Amino acid sequence: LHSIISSTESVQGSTSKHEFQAETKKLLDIVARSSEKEVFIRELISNASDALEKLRHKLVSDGQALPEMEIHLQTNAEKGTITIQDTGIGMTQEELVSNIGQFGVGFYSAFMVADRVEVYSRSAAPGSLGYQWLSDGSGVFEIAEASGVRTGTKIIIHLKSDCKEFSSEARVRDVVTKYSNFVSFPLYLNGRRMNTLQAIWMMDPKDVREWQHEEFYRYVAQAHDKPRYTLHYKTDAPLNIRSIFYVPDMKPSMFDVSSVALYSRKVLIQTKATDILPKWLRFIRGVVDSEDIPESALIRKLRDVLQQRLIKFFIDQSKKDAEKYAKFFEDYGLFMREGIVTATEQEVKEDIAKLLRYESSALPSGQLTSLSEYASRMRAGTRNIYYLCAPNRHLAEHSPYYEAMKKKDTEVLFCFEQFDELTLLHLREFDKKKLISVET
Ligand SMILES: O=C(c1ccc(O)c(C(=O)n2cc3ccc(F)cc3c2)c1)n1cc2cccc(F)c2c1
Ligand SMILES: O=C(c1ccc(O)c(C(=O)n2cc3ccc(F)cc3c2)c1)n1cc2cccc(F)c2c1
Repeated sequence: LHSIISSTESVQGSTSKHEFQAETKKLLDIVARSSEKEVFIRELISNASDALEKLRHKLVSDGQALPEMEIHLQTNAEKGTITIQDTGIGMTQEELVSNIGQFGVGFYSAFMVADRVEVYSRSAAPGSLGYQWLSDGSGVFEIAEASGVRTGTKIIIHLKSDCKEFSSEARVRDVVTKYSNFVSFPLYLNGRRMNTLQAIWMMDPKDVREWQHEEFYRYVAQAHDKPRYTLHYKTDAPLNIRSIFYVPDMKPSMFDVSSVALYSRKVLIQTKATDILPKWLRFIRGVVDSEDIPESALIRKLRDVLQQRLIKFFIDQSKKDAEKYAKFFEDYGLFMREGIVTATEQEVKEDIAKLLRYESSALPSGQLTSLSEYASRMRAGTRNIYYLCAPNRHLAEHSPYYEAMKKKDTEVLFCFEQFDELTLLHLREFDKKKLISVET
């Protein structure tokens, strides 16, 4: 076992009393009078991770050797406490007094569960002194210089009467595994290394190998096949997004017809995000991580950005490997047709419709075309897109209506899927060209 938490600190003098500022008091009042208490742990772990990253980047910028960089949790049932300590960059006295800002999120989270909070911090800057910070959540906090403070930050939470469950090792273990499994620094609970995983969505896409995606896909999809498609989407405008999307190699089953995990800086928000993607993209598996995450205007914005990017991805795949894309459309194309029918906005219907592939009177049997490719072949004076739904190519070609049209070179899409009729009825037009069935 490997533990660093113990009572090493002492205070030689008296404490200085300070009064919280008005809005901090008002938010402390809200917390006292107001739930999902367990999330204080994931917030504290996240701040510890940020403090460690700050130290690491600073030391690597210099030529300095790296110390042990770890996050530790300790429970004490006999004393009703939970403690977190990390060996990161710590806080100066100025910061401990210069108190939403991530110092604040860990703050209100802690007082959700605490009768009082006891903090020791020492900045990694050379010559830094250690400090004790104390508060019971009233309008006052106390600060005093402390000896025996390890570089970094230790937070001791003296738990409320109704929050003693967080002094149980097993309860805390389960909370850590639920929300904090992908934390990027070593994490220990009561001296035992927690088994945590690698957040590969945060890596630059060019550095993630196929075997890593295969392992991660099988984990997030709880699957045994490989992904037929992988999209690692990283952007910083207009939104922060680090995401990986997978399409299964297997065809969709009934389970897929009846999704994705949501994170924020490697902190789980929802294991199964409800509306992160449009419903028609529910066959996608994977992860979405956004620093911008508190239904909301933001979730709507994120969903629309991801929809556009995934449609672009599939368009680009049809260009990279048309035979592979044709199989994907055969296997997953009912989701696209569903999305066209259920979509409200004409622009969204036409975006999804860019993924449709059909046979054509102008192409060899078996060969597929897109609507935009059909449009590029339209002859001057003919301004509509013509189609015919039939069980197979032979029956379409021997339609008396198609036979007559053949005399004037008009291309006709041949559509064999039973839901093509409804899809094209609902699509109605594409790139300002009406869709017309050549038989009524
Ligand atoms: O959540 C934290 C917290 C937890 C772990 C930490 O390592 C730190 C820290 O020193 N940095 C240093 C950082 C430097 C950069 C950065 F990005 C994050 C950092 C976290 C802060 N709280 C909550 C508090 C509530 C009251 C008093 C406190 F002391 C509190 C500390
Ligand atoms: O009057 C007609 C009607 C009559 C003759 C037709 O050839 C068509 C047709 O399919 N065309 C006519 C064409 C003319 C030119 C062409 F290129 C293709 C054509 C296909 C429709 N209908 C058809 C109905 C179906 C359901 C309900 C109704 F009330 C309907 C009334």
